[PDB]
Amino acid sequence: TLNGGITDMLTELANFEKNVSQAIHKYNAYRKAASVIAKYPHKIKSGAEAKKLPGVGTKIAEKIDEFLATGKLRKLEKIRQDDTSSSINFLTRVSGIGPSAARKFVDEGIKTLEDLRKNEDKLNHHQRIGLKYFGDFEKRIPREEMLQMQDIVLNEVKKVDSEYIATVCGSFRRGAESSGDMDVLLTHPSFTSESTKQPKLLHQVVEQLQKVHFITDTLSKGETKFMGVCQLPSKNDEKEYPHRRIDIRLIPKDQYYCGVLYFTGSDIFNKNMRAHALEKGFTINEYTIRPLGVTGVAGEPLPVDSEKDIFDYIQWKYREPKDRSE
DNA sequence: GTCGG
DNA sequence: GCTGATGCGC
DNA sequence: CCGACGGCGCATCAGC
Ligand SMILES: Nc1ccn([C@H]2C[C@H](O)[C@@H](COP(=O)(O)OP(=O)(O)OP(=O)(O)O)O2)c(=O)n1
Ligand SMILES: Nc1ccn([C@H]2C[C@H](O)[C@@H](COP(=O)(O)OP(=O)(O)OP(=O)(O)O)O2)c(=O)n1
Ligand SMILES: *CC[C@H](OP(*)(=O)O)[C@H](O)COP(=O)(O)O
Ligand SMILES: [Ca+2]
Ligand SMILES: [Ca+2]
Ligand SMILES: [Ca+2]
Repeated sequence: TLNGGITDMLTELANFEKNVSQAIHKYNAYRKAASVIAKYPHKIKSGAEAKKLPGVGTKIAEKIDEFLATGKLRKLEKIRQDDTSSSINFLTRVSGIGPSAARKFVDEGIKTLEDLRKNEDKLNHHQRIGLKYFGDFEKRIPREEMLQMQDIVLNEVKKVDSEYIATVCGSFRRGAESSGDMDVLLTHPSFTSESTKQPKLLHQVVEQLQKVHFITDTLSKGETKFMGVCQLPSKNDEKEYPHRRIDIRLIPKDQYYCGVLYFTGSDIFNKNMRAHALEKGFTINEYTIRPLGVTGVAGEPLPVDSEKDIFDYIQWKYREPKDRSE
């Protein structure tokens, strides 16, 4: 990729700040800078050139000058060599181990994959599943497998109730040739912002997918959000497909557009769009767009009849899902 | 770490 | 049990 | 310089 050296440097810094320093605003600053540089259509020749971009300040310009002159960054060189950093950066790759749990495990002398497998009794349900499928969850999902997965989920949901609509969102809906996981937005007319006329609406879909051995494990489950594990069926004598992460979010049917905007992302696109909405005097979540009073108190939800209406309120030209990726 | 007031 | 904080997730 | 930085679901735990 153009400027791939710089954007990789910035992503490594972002992850260090998140996982090791526990500094969420530096994590987000580095990612916002990586994303703006990834879209810049020239090979960056200096830090001064990069610093012209919004989200690139003095300190990133200085690291770009070091990286362009030497091909490395001394700060990352040191982070790679530091045992506590290295240990924490590894443990946080396990689903369910965040920065706080990683540091606590390193304190207890639990620092390698072999230490985790010796200590399953010290992991919660989520972490145990994270560890079981550590390699599988590393692997990306080809679009060809995502289409197979779509066909199973859409067909099994129709078997439960023809009135469900299931939409595959995330990087898949942005047209990606591969996905990190599957994200399914679910609506049913019985669940609106005015009423739940039927219990178990998410549960009955989870149950059906478990029944046909598509959903294999559960990391977390409530009334509106499932987070778990799924797997494609394989043929006679064939190697099994890797286990995959799946998220299902049940959104009130009348708030589909806000919900599909949220679930389509990217996450960096959502942060950028929601920060732009605040500048314009609105707040966006997965349900509504609301004005802000001078007070900073959100007013009543605004009428939304398309994704594009949300862009119109905040005076952005529409971006098709494919133009919302980094 | 960066930006805008 | 409930409520609010925090961790980890989307 | 300095306040703000997106917004929210589920799991877990402390205090009552
Ligand atoms: N911090 C986050 C994480 C995610 N999301 C939203 C936008 C994402 O598009 C969607 C699903 O999140 P994923 O982490 O599954 O991301 P993607 O599907 O975009 O990418 P990948 O290909 O890695 O799954 O949820 C968000 O708004 N804020
Ligand atoms: N041990 C510490 C360190 C810092 N602080 C507070 C004081 C400041 O509000 C901020 C950090 O102060 P610094 O010395 O880092 O620099 P400032 O930015 O406060 O300096 P100035 O006010 O000159 O900008 O956190 C604190 O209460 N206790
Ligand atoms: C990258 C340089 C750092 O920018 P931020 O406020 O995280 C600072 O200049 C501190 O330098 P460090 O000694 O590299 O952390
Ligand atoms: Ca995804
Ligand atoms: Ca996901
Ligand atoms: Ca949200």
